[PDB]
Amino acid sequence: SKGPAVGIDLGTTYSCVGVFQHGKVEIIANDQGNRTTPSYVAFTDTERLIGDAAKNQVAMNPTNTVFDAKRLIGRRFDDAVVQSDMKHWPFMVVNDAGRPKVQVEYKGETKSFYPEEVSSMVLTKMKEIAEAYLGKTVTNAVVTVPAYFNDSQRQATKDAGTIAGLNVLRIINEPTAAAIAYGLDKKVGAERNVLIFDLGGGVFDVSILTIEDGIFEVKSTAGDTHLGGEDFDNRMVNHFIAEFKRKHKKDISENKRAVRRLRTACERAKRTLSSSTQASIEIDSLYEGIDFYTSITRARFEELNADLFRGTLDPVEKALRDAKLDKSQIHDIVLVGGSTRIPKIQKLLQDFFNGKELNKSINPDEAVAYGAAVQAAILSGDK
Ligand SMILES: Nc1ncnc2c1ncn2[C@@H]1O[C@H](COP(=O)(O)OP(=O)(O)O)[C@@H](O)[C@H]1O
Ligand SMILES: [Mg+2]
Repeated sequence: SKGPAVGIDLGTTYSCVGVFQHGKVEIIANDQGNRTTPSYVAFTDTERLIGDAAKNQVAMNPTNTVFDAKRLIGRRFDDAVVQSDMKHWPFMVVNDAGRPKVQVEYKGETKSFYPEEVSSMVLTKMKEIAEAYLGKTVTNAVVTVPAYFNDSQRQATKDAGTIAGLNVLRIINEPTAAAIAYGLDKKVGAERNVLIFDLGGGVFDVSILTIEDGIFEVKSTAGDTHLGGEDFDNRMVNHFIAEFKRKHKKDISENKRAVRRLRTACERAKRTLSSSTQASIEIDSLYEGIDFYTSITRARFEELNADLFRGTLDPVEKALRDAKLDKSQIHDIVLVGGSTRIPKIQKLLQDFFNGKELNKSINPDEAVAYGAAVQAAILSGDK
């Protein structure tokens, strides 16, 4: 009937949904007013919390708050990747006939879900948010996936959509969606090379696309599976723990809720630092009855992650090399991921590309969703 098709960025740490309507794309904000919602699902005695409500209680419910499902989806339990990651997740992953599965306690009873089931919960929240905005039912959808996702991971993502009551029109690659967002898919009678630099919450991807006469071709990809904004937050944490230890003589490492409450403050300050040069850290009763009041400068923040930010260029060089291109041969540089909002990273990348201008007018964390929405409208036949 009507039901606008939506574009959904099913992210590792955050997801985003947008619709194309009347020539323009609108990225839908949630009930809390955020344009992206955490890819978190929590289980308690009384309820199943999803998104912001879920993430905002993780310090209390470590064992029953699920995240990083995108790292599990489509894989086997005996998968080396699963085995490694598994070691640092506060929730349990079990082996159900070769398939990895998350084990959580809900309403007193022990329950387990397949990665696909967790993702469908997040997708339900996105569809929900979309519907709340559109004031109409949403069925059709285009969901995005990393270019390196194999048939299994891709099917598992389609499955997650089906479970959530979404008719997935197509599963397109994330880098391809970011290009479409900026319109780099328009035919110009020439072959164009685009570099997608994607730095999100916990994954770093770099892909070189070649678009000719309308068709995309992934030339090369590179990055680091365990490099993201969360790593930057941690450096700040260690910094403040040592600060507190020095100024109060009490190490707070031991207290897991104090540490996580600090981390939450650091993530927020980090965001403020992308627009301001100083940020306040106000934490009442951080350890025992000690309030932790301090501040940090962008200069110090950059100091804390120097090597990290700098190392970002290594995967870029490799990408160029594998694609068999020189810096000069790349036509467009698109910034994707919430972490690309950091000034220093934008500087460092530009300097590397000898001054070339960065594509970044569309919020990097909303770019993929933006492109998916455009593509959804096309597939639905309304654009
Ligand atoms: N203003 C900002 N400065 C730095 N990092 C930011 C900013 N806004 C968002 N982020 C970070 O971006 C990450 C979210 O990236 P996003 O693409 O939304 O997630 P993902 O792709 O991992 O699902 C988090 O680390 C968040 O702190
Ligand atoms: Mg992202």
